[PDB]
Amino acid sequence: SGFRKMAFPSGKVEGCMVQVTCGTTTLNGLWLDDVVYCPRHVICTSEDMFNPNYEDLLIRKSNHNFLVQAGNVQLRVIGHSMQNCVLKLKVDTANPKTPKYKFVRIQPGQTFSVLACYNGSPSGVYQCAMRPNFTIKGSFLNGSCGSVGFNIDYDCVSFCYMHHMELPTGVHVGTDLEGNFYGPFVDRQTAQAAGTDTTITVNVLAWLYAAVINGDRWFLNRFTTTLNDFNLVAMKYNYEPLTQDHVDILGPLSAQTGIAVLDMCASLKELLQNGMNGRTILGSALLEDEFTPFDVVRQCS
Amino acid sequence: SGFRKMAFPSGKVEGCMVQVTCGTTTLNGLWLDDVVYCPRHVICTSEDMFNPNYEDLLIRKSNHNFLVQAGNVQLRVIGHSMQNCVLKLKVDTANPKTPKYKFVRIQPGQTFSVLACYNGSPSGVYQCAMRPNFTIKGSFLNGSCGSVGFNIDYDCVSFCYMHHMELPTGVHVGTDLEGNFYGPFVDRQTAQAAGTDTTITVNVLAWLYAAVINGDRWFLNRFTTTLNDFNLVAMKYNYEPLTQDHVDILGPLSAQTGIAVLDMCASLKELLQNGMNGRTILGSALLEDEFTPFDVVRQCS
Ligand SMILES: Cn1cc(-c2cc(-c3cc(Cl)c(F)c(OCc4ccccc4Cl)c3)c(=O)n(-c3cccnc3)c2)c(=O)[nH]c1=O
Ligand SMILES: Cn1cc(-c2cc(-c3cc(Cl)c(F)c(OCc4ccccc4Cl)c3)c(=O)n(-c3cccnc3)c2)c(=O)[nH]c1=O
Repeated sequence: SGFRKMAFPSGKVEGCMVQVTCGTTTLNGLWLDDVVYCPRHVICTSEDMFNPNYEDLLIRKSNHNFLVQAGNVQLRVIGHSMQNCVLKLKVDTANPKTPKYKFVRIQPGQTFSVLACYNGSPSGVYQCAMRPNFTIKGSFLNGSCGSVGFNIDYDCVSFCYMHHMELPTGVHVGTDLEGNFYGPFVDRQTAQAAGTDTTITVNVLAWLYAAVINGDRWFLNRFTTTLNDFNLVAMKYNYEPLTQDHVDILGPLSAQTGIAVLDMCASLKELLQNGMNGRTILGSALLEDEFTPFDVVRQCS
Repeated sequence: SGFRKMAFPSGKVEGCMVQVTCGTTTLNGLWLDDVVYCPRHVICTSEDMFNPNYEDLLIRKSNHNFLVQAGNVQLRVIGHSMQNCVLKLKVDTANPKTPKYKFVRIQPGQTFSVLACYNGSPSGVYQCAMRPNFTIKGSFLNGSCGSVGFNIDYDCVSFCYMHHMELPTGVHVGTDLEGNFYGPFVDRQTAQAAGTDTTITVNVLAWLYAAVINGDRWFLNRFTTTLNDFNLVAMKYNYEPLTQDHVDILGPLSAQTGIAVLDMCASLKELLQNGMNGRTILGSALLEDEFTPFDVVRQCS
């Protein structure tokens, strides 16, 4: 028993992390097969970041200007191209540690593991969720650019995130592995706001199911509600509206615990309108929304 | 910026995890050099767990009764011995993935990463702290026995924990890699209580420094206190007493932020006596005590 914010084992990804140096800038890249992926702003100088012309900047670089180092092994760059906000460096050697992998674009509300890296060397691993506003609340310092987020299914690594920037607000934004940003953001040092964020309702409900499974049940009450009635309360407290697709996804946890989804919604409604009154749930004094229904079943299975 | 509960990259340990089967019982073992370490209760049956005679039980087993499988590779067992509550299986092959490593016994209040495993296959990684009462609040299901906790310093893996049991209360207890339990616990299914637990004061203070570093400063006030005065409040709220050794360990964070340790104690005192009044600190509505001063500097560096 017990419930923790749990990351995937990072070994398969550690073997793909390399250091990419261009000019004076150094950050992390991802070496899969004979391609190295990294943020395209590796080609920028300090004065370039305000409105860089990445086409013009990339034109001034040659293969030999991109220094790729895998641990202590230097890689020979035989080609370079730009795809959206990602730079793709063709090297003459396939990564012998290349796991089975796919590139995927996750949806808001879904979770993944982040392997924080610096100078191509792994530093730590943690789980986080793609916020509804396409930001993530991570832990990133200068030099962390190029770190990636991922999920693992048995032996297949699904890469979903590459880190690019921290906004003035302290939140973190990035791209999928085809270089398309999550959210409205652009890789320029100019004003850009993240949308209003909201709480991931289906994840909060899944987390309440995980609490019940692990012995925390003081929040279960004698009430029930309707999808429409609960959504009235959701809107008031800036929660994502609950849909039937959400109810369906919660079906397994509902069956495992014998608590109807709408009954659990009545508990959440009561918590939103009255607080926890100094109590805690799974060691937290607030409602957690960074566990997906799949995460709960994984951990609780 | 940002602050997260961050685990070490688990790759170096994933390559050491194996499956150990004895009779009908299967759990995880740690393969380092030509030795496999696992909990000695792998030799028990259901009826044995109430008062097993491990010497008598081990006498009925032979080398060929211990099935060690590293992924798909079967290992040939050439020797077996018992050290405290740990079983040591000598195999005829050295683990080619053996990292640099040491065995260490951590102190209460210190943290480490747990690689949760099942059937010798890594499942997830998370950070937790050795509670003052020598328990840990983890996430462990049946079959997780033999999972290990560790820290990593550059390239050296310090193993500090092997998982053995979940108590009726839901907390988790285990041994160091020499088979000595943390705490008063014994590997028998008999009544055994964990001592009164307390909050790790020095970790709470380090966490408040991490908050200030990352922009959360609403809890800083115009007061100060003394070591003796604060300890009066610590005792009231079941906090570990603060010592000068603790103040010394907080010296770096004090210097980095310019906040005297005793000034920060005055903030903690105010939080203990008045609560957070609905506010939050680093995304938490309670005082976090599972970050060590070293963890804060690591992440914030
Ligand atoms: C040379 N150099 C630079 C970086 C590096 C670059 C960036 C970075 C990259 C680009 Cl294109 C930007 F438009 C940018 O302005 C963000 C911004 C500022 C002000 C107003 C609005 C906005 Cl949007 C920032 C970064 O944000 N970080 C970072 C730091 C801390 C946590 N996370 C990310 C790091 C690096 O890692 N390695 C390396 O060598
Ligand atoms: C056959 N078998 C058994 C286990 C296995 C054994 C145990 C386990 C081992 C020993 Cl020696 C015990 F005295 C024991 O009684 C704990 C207890 C019960 C009642 C009152 C007081 C006490 Cl103290 C339990 C276990 O606790 N867990 C576990 C489960 C969930 C989370 N964490 C740990 C698992 C295994 O993993 N694999 C495998 O094959």
